[PDB]
Amino acid sequence: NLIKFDDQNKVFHLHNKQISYLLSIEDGGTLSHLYFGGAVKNYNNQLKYPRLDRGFSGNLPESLDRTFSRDSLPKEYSSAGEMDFHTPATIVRNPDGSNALFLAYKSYKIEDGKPDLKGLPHSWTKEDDEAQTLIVTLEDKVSKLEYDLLYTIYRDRPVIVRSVQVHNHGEEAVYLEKVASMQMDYVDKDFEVITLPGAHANERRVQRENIGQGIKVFSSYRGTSSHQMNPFMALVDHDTNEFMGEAYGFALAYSGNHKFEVERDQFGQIHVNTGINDYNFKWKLNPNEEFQTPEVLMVYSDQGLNKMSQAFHSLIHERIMRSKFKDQIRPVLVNNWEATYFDFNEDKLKTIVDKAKKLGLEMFVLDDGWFGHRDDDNSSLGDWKVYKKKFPNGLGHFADYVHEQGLKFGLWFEPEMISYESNLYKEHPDYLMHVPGRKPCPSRNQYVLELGRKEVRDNIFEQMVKILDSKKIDYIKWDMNRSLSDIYESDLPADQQGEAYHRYVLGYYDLLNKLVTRYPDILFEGCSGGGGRFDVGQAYYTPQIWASDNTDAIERLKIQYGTSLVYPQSMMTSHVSVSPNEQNGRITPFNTRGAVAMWGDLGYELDLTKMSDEESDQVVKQVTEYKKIREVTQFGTLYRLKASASNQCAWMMVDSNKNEAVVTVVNVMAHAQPYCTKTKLAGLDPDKRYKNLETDEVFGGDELMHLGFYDPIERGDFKAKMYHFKAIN
Amino acid sequence: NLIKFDDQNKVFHLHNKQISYLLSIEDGGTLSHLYFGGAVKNYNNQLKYPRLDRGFSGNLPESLDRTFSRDSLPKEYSSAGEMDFHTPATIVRNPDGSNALFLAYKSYKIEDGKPDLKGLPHSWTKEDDEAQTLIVTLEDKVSKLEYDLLYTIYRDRPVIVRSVQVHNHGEEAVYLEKVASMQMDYVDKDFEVITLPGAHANERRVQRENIGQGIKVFSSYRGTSSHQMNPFMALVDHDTNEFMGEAYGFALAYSGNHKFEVERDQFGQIHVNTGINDYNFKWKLNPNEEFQTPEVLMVYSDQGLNKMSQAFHSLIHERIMRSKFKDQIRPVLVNNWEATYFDFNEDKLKTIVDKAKKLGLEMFVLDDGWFGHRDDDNSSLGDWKVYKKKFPNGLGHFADYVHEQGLKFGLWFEPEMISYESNLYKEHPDYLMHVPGRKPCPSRNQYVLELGRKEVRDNIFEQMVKILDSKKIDYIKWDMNRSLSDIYESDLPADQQGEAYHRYVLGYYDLLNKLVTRYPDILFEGCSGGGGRFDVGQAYYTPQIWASDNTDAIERLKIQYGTSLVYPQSMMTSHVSVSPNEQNGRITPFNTRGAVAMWGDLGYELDLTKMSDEESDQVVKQVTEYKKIREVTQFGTLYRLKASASNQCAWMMVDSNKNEAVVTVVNVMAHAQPYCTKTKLAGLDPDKRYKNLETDEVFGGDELMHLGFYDPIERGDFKAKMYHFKAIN
Amino acid sequence: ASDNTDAIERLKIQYGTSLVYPQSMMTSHVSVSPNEQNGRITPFNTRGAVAMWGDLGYELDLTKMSDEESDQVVKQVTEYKKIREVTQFGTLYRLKASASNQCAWMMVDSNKNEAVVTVVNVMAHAQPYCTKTKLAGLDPDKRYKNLETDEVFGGDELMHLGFYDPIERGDFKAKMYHFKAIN
Amino acid sequence: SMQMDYVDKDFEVITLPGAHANERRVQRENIGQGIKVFSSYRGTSSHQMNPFMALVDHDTNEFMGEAYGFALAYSGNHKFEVERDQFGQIHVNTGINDYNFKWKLNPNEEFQTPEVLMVYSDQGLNKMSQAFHSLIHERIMRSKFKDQIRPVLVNNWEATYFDFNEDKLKTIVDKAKKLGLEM
Ligand SMILES: OC[C@H]1O[C@H](O)[C@H](O)[C@@H](O)[C@H]1O
Ligand SMILES: OC[C@H]1O[C@H](O)[C@H](O)[C@@H](O)[C@H]1O
Repeated sequence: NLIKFDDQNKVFHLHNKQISYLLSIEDGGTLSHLYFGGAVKNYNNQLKYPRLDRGFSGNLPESLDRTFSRDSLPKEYSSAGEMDFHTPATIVRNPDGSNALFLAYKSYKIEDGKPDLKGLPHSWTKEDDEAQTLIVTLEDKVSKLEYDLLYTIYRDRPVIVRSVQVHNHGEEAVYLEKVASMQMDYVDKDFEVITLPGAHANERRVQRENIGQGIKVFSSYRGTSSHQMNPFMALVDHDTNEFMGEAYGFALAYSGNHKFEVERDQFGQIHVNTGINDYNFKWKLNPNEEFQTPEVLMVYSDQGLNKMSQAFHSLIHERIMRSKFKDQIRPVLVNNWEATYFDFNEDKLKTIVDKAKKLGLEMFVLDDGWFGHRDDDNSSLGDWKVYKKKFPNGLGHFADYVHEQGLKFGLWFEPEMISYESNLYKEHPDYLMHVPGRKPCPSRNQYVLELGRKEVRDNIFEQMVKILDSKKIDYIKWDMNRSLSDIYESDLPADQQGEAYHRYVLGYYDLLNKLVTRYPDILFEGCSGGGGRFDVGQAYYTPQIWASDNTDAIERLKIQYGTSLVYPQSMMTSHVSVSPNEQNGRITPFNTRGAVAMWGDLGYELDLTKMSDEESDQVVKQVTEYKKIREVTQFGTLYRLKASASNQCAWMMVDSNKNEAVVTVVNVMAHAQPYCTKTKLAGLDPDKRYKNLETDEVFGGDELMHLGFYDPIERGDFKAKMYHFKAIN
Repeated sequence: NLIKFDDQNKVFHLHNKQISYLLSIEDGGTLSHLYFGGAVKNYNNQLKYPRLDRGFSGNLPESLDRTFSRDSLPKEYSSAGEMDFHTPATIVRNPDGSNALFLAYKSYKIEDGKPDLKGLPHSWTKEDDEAQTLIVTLEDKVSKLEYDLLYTIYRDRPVIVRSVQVHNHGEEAVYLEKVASMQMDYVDKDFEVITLPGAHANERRVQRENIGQGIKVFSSYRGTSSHQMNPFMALVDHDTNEFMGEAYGFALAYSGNHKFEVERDQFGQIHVNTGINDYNFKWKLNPNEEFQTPEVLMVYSDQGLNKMSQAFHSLIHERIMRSKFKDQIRPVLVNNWEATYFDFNEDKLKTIVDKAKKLGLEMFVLDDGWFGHRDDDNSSLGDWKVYKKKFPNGLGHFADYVHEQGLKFGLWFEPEMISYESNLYKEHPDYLMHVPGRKPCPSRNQYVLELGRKEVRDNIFEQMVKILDSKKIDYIKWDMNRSLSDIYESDLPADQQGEAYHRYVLGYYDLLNKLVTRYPDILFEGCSGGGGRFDVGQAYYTPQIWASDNTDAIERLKIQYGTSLVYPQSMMTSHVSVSPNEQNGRITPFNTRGAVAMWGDLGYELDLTKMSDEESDQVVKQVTEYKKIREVTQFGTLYRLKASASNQCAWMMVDSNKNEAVVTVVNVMAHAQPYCTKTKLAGLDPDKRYKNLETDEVFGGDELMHLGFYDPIERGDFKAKMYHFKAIN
Repeated sequence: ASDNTDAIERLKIQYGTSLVYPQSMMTSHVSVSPNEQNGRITPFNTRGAVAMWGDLGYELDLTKMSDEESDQVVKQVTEYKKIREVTQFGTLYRLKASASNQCAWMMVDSNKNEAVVTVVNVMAHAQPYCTKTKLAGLDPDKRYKNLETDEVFGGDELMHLGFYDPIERGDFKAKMYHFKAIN
Repeated sequence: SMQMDYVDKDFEVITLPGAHANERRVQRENIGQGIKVFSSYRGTSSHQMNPFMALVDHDTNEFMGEAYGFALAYSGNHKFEVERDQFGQIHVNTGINDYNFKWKLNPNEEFQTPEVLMVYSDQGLNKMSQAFHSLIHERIMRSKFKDQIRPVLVNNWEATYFDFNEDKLKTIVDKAKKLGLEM
């Protein structure tokens, strides 16, 4: 079917109509990486690695053959202690104090479907014939450890998914100091590497670099996937762009500390590892226990970055996300945060609800400040009960009002966190994450809960269920506003404190999973001070995520473009906010804020009651137009057309039958003497005829893609134009 | 004098006429890096770091000030556990299992001179007024650890030297999982990074890269400084070249595992750490014990890379190297290795000695194959006694013959290594480095000794003294032909096995130090399969080192050019070898092999007895000419003029009074229709008049530097020309 | 210099012009915002700062200005009269080019006793990198007083250390500095 | 007006292209074999390409590196030619454009070209520019006002365009006086 093992040449071949992945068993049972790329029907031993005596690249135990070395061969995995001097995929500490591991091929199996990953998010299948999974087992015969390397291929996608499971079949514990989810080594490739660095209010700009000898590391230590470096990278040809050239993308399905390593070695080979960061990672694996890594999604495109992205979008949306809302149009909501910050009460919010109804909005989301005595960000996290001074008749009274006005109701929570000034801390001070004897460091004047402890998760779960069981809350914004700094888990022995970071993430996933599965009828939006936990692991739980606290239309071009390299546009949310912008002071046209906020799932986040009639009618118009196009903008195939560094940013979405397209083009800096520019479309049927719904003119798909059209020339910075095309019969 | 502390503004200033280095004590006793660069007379608080609330960059314990963060401030050091998410300079593991360290300023001292580093090579002073050293102590009041940060400034050099000493003043042990020698953080710099990657027979090519967000790592895990990545990097302006622009160079004085980290962070800052690699590094620091890191040499140049290199050359040669031979002209030797490999006996070597005398050579070096039963590289390491079948009357008889012919005598040893087929292994099998219970991996079919054990070092020391006490050996080539792979030290408890790599290097240094100090009358040349341990730490013991096993004139242009970025030319040796070249098959003119081998300390390594009379007379001529110029080529100020990527490689040396210069220009690929090229000189006195000793023509120094002259145009690949100029009175 | 009187596009035009031509040879006028040629909205202070690189003038209907804006013209003019001998005729050093997102330049009198420096930030960022400005053309051994703050710095400090640029919200922001050597 | 040919130089070329309301942006290019031409046919020196170029080292910037600047003292059609030839040499001509140029030189007559100012800097582009600034200001400009501070003027063009009369302008004059303007 999709996976074959040739027991004569010792070669495994995963293939479909799009891709082939080839690996082999080499001397000493060494698992070698041969190829990943466009599909081939057969393999005939022509990628056997040349045998050369390479100075200082040593040999197998007891071997006299100097021309084979685990330090030169391209491999599917590696360890410390095996005569390999690359950065190793795994490191084990044994009872004798050594870091020795020497893995050798033991066995394989080929299964239909793919296995569920215990305690972790993962891609899945709806029917077993959708995919097959090869599991290759490697063993160390001295320490009695086994490593299972999982490889899944879907029948109709250019994707390989990899993870690792470690098993201790010995008599004593070992400590896992590093366990990568995968390793792949390329020969004779001269790639550039694309990543998505950033910061708070500045996430996921596209960065592209040459690769020199040495190791380039893209990672997080913050206990989250982070604002500063997304858990993603792509390796591309120098000449790859959005529409042509090869690209290998790698996205780690994990929401904690990650590490992507790209090493160009002494023989010009490019060695890649991806997995949980090894920083303060030391997992005690007792006899008869197992450790499962998160998985990595690997995409191959033979025709540019849009095709790569589209494969991630489809896999994430169709076979990772589990929400019942993933295929439902997302509501046009208003969120009060930038509108009021903490300065509100029920009467104030009711006026916003009234205005939202008149403007045609579909949901009101109550943001931070509704609980405990939360007058600012210096108290009350952990006290998930209504602030009576703000809501004198309780929270249900307000939710009922929202529903009576014809809107859905959403509510913000920050379940992982605790304030010193909280009843929770007064009752359970040991729930706050710190190293005993050391005052912890604050961040936004708050601290992190010990979510690795079941009793701590149970407390928060019971508080939330007491609100949520009423079914008055249709939507939850689940936020998380600081990194982890004081790394400890108070119920673990000293020798297990290297488990604290990963147990925190496991605990987060357990609590979140319990809530999203109890409440399939609630739309969950992830948040972490914006996009600080914006990853494929998170998608499994929340089908949309607040992309950034930066709501400036213009900086959002950069953030949304980078986000879309991996993540489907329905997974990112985008709100029209006030001008001048609250984060950078930029002044933008209202129409430009709307256009950029229709790339993600549109919402509004400004005090609607302060708008003039002229501005309010503009909201009505934006909302009315978005409702006509949002099935296509939220779920259509995304093509990025122009990047903001060109002075324009442009993108479009096309429905699955290529019958409808919505295109947006934004010009950044105005010029007194501008060059004429054209926009060309993509993803259309060259033989269909498309009507421009604004002008009623009709153009062949071939014309729209090859000729394009001239962009309007207007004065003023930060101007946008949208186009809507529909195929005629 | 050179170092001031202002106790009002809490600012330390190290300065001389060339450089200033400024650091301060910031909030929470945080040691902040302000500046390193061209000298200033005074400082007036204008580099106080802006105070901004940066999302997710948290704050000091118990602080309400959100605008100060150890995650944003530029610092002189850092740790895990202090709310910094950069790659940390140090990581400590405490008895409670945490990785917490929170260092705060405690005190300072300012001393004349600089302290000796116990057990390690280091720069030094001849008089105390040559330099001053600031030591700043930081403490963790909970774990009772103190970190001393050493900073030395020389009065007349653009250099700062840094190291760290950790002290445990607590009641229980801690484990040091990482201790960098230094950290420096730059604000608003857009640097490129230069390093010296390579491989066996391909060391130290110059590589230059842009720096993107993330961490770039240049390192070794091989137990040696390595062929693959030298322990050096330079940060430069985009427009820096050999003759202009700023450069910051960093060279680690250590001959084991190194790690250079260059992190461009979320706020555009460039954070650098350098020190012992943290890979399998876990040092048990008991109460009342200390741990000293190696030091790093930091050079600032305001006028290009030659000036940077020249500062390293001068510091290494004058104040690191200790050999009595460091200021003595180096002999023109012949080494028999490529001439015979293992296929020789005494009669064969005596014929080479006879021919060497006739050619005017000064020393015969007997290479591998003279000891044990060493017929090939598959036995005998560890058995340092003469092979009687090859030398029937003993080694002394042959040395006496060499001396009677008027030549000095040199001898190869590989003291760190052991073969299974050796008497040493038969007598002391536990001396071989391996993880008990696991067969170790071979490399060149040999294994490494447990040099961390005194009894193992004592054995090798006594064997060597038995040969060397005769004073018949004038020179030693100390080789080392494999990396460490099975990392263990059999006399240490399990919890100290993270000390094995560093104890190996300490043991190596102890043995080597004992021998170079017992034998100040012997010239030691370092070697490790060529330049596999070519570093500033090694210079302290051996004043010259075999640069590469690649003896092709043309690839040696690349290797020697890169080597010279840090290392003075008298520290690298270079031999004329046979054509076609034994390593790559290249055919080169004899004159080109000579010219390239006169950049390093010249020698010959080919079977002199097989030369025709015509070739032998060419050796006579090369040797005669080298003896006339070698004081200037070995010890003059080096200027690189052209890099081989331009199709030419050119360099020159100028004596300290600018009265004499020797220039070499090598053309690589011939062209049928060549462009005319010119060579311009550097480092001359514009007001002196220089005679070309070949043509008798005389030119002003200004003419030679500004006008230059035309290179000869000749057919054929790989052609060289040399020039010798002397100032006239 | 140009019919384009937008402060921001004038950074590009004035920088290029100065590659050959002395700054007293180019004229520069404060004009209305939004700009008449490209529609850009700029702070009045930024239009003034950029128009003091060339020989300053005004080209807008003064009679339509509010009292608050008119008093800002008074202030600009008063300050320009104090510095224009140095800005019009001092030695020009370009420091930063607008492609870096900042444009900066300065003028120094013939005896290196007085300097006037201008730094303009183009695009605002929510999470900005800290930037420094270093000076040029000073005497490393003179001591220069910042006339706004009264603080005093060696010429060597101003050229080698520089100082941090202010961090503010909003696009198209400018700051000027005036230094004078003390005796 | 001149020709100069360089041997074994690998220069980049800096010019000042533009358009109306977009003059003199700095452009910097590598030089390949063939002829690169920077010129005007418009009867004026032009908005589209200033009569200037500089040849610089790849690593030259505002503060370091060599630069050769060339400015043609002519206000009509110019042509700057930079030819990298078959032997790697860089051949430069500068002068009046040859486009529709055919001058009848009768017996006993002469034809004088405009001159070209050639500056060499060994230390960056600011030093190059400063040499042009000084030469132009001190030994080309002849105005009695060249060394006099220039007035802070108001110009009515963007203020009124053609829509004015004397009474309207007198109100602007009145306001200019109150604001301290000089012309
Ligand atoms: O405190 C409330 C707040 O927290 C974060 O910064 C979020 O990302 C915001 O959208 C807002 O919810
Ligand atoms: O075995 C002998 C040999 O070992 C190495 O490769 C050295 O670098 C050589 O110069 C030679 O001494």
